[PDB]
Amino acid sequence: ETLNGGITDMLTELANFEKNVSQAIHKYNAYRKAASVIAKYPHKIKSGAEAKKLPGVGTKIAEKIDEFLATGKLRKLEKIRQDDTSSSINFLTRVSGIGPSAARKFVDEGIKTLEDLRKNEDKLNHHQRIGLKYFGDFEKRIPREEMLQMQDIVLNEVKKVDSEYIATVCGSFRRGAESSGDMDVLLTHPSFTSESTKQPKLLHQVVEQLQKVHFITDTLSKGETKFMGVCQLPSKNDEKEYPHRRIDIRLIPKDQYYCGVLYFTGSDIFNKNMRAHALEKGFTINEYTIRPLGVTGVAGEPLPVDSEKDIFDYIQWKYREPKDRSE
DNA sequence: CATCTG
DNA sequence: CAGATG
Ligand code: NA
Ligand code: NA
Repeated sequence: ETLNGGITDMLTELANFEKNVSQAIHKYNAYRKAASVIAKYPHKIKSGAEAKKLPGVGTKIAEKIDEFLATGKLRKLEKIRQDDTSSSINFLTRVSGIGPSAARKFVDEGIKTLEDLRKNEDKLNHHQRIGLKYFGDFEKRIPREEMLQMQDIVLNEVKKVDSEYIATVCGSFRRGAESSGDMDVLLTHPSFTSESTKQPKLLHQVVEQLQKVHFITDTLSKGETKFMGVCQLPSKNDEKEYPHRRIDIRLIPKDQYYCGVLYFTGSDIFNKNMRAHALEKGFTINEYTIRPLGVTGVAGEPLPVDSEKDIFDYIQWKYREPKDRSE
């Protein structure tokens, strides 16, 4: 956690690069189990050889570890942090809509900057465009004080469209968090479930209302169950307009809301322990359901859940306020 | 995993 | 349809 930190960090720089710049998914994955294990390792790694002793740790990595321990640096790491091509890819990738793949294409075409991008707006797709247009707003965190106003609007409009909708704002926002990166709404309706064959309108109507009143400004991607967009809190009395914020809305069959809701609220850590505990308690849990574990190895059958309560209950646990869902 | 692009 | 992005 701090004993093999530099090592784990270097390995991470390395892994990322294989994957983003080179195409090296193997190598890339290589660096990763490595950091994973050295990370778990209980002592202070004093040499390559020592590491090498670990699984995932081979000779090449061992080698690297040596030089890093030998000197506060690594040449290769040093070489890469300079390299403009590598840098460009890390940068372009920052735009919503640009993954490594595209980052490579553009670079090879000479687009390496924001400006490059603007000049070449023709080569970018809709998502990518939006991403470019709101590069700044997109990188800005979302303070809870805004978050509450957003939630305030969303929930109100949903209610108006149908009294039966149930919306929830998951994420860190839900666990306390002073700021967040984006708005995540989980949505369901009684008239939508596991069996029930579809109901796209269910999601389209809300999206539409949100646009009606102007809260939603652009569409990144709109499916029949998942909407990805951009929204904005109406600028008050002109002098201070708000940043453009990322937002997602997803329809869920009512028969698996809370597991979803549970799940999305996190944290990853909370999940895990919760998950692991479930298991002890003779249970299974994933994003959509909780199932009674048979003994034959495994088994299933969705347990019936009416709230996040039913869940804990199941695994016989202490109902946790979202704030304390931390770890 | 769901959506988009080409 | 494969392949990309989130
Ligand atoms: Na990106
Ligand atoms: Na292939």
